[PDB]
Amino acid sequence: KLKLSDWFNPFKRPEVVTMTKWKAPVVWEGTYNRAVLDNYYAKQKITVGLTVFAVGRYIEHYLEEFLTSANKHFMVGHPVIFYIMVDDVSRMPLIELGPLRSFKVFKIKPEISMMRMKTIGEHIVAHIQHEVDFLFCMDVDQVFQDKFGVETLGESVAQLQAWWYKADPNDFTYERRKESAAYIPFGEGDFYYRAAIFGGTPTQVLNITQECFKGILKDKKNDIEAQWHDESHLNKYFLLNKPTKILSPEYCWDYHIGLPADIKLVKM
Repeated sequence: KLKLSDWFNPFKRPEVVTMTKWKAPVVWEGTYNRAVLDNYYAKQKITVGLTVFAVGRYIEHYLEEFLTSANKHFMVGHPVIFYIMVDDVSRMPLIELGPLRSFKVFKIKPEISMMRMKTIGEHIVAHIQHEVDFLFCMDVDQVFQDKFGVETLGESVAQLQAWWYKADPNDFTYERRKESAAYIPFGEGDFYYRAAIFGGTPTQVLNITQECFKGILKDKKNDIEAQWHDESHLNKYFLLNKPTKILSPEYCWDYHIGLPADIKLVKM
């Protein structure tokens, strides 16, 4: 019986959001008790999955930085399977993994980013749902800078792009054309999440992906194409299906200093 008060204490970061209306916590540095959490999840023997996609140019410029740092910082102290989806199984490096880590590489027709939603679901059903309790999907052009632990585990986990204080939903770059499924009306929405990271339990992540791919399809099948590809649909999704856990910007930062705990370099 894990109480939100066993590992989380919102009063540790007053200047930021730590609780969303639907009572879901917003994880920022110093608000989580990872030691408590490691004790907890260890008694259940959980395994965390991470699916990264690298195609063409990305494999040479990023796949390795990802895996290397993911190995040193991702869910350390827990079994973790790394799911590598690439278009060319030979350009992909094989770094040495540490205790409790393993990978599984798959070849994918480099037929786009939106089409990734489909493959991700296909595998959750095919095998991921059986091998891990939670799953995180990330952009390859990222680098972990510090421990990204179980304090990020959740049923439905979303990444905040940024934050301020009451932000006016009108200035979020949601999809505004009503002909799109990613459509979010002005003066509405809670936060603007990054597609660069998002996770949850295989079942939940299958709904996230299955839901987006369908929406992406509709717009594909209507000549329209949502503003920020995946990010549009994904932000439309956490609007209808409020995530159960939100990670602060300190878990997918664009720049490089402060306490990032993971950085999005996105093509240098």
